[PDB]
Amino acid sequence: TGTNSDSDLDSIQDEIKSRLDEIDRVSGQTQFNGVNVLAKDGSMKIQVGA
Amino acid sequence: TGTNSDSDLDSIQDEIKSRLDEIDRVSGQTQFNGVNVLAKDGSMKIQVGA
Repeated sequence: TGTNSDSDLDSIQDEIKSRLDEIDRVSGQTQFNGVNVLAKDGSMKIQVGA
Repeated sequence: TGTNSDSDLDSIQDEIKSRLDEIDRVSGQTQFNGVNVLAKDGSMKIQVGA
């Protein structure tokens, strides 16, 4: 919106940057049984057959 | 199954090695009247005819 001034844009940008960094944090931190599910692209095998 | 972590496989392999050693031990130990049945592949003949 063009109504907002430069200070308003900076105040918005600070919060967006905080949210973006929080996204990276939540991505990195979560892990299951010593394995981070979201860390790397890969394939996880579930051996469901006897 | 791939869910179990790397540390899990070490304990699993330790228990596996314990079981394998127990199998080898029971194979070697068992004997009948000074004769180890499972020590060597062999034949024993029972004399059932006069």
